Amino acid sequence: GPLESQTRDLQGGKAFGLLKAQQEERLDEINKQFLDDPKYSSDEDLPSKLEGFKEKYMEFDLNGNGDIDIMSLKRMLEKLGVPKTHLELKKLIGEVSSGSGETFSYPDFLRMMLGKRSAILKMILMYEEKAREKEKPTGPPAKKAISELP
Repeated sequence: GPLESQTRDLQGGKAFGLLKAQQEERLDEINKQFLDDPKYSSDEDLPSKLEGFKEKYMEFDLNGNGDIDIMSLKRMLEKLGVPKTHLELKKLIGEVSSGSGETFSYPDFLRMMLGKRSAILKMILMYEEKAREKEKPTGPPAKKAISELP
């Protein structure tokens, strides 16, 4: 749709608008846990793509769970000018999420890339293989609570 101009909306509160900020810790946790997993602790390109994906994952909106739907993912392509059909996005994400279909998670995307390939989105992700080397200490908000469904 119409997304070309960068509207600089600025958040500033405590938690809601700070999703993009707070999630970095989580992203670094997830990279590190896969990086230091004995299976993946072998490839030099391995930590690189972890950070590359980390860089790119946060380029999306990142919902309340740090998740990305077929909507937020397509927000990227429409902003960048590259058009695709929703059926394609849903196919790609439905590959990663397997049963969900419309929303994927950061570790699942890594399961798919680090496994071998299943979702074509790996191709576009690793096409622009830009990385960094950042680190942020594992700060996990446990928040273990019993959420009973009415």
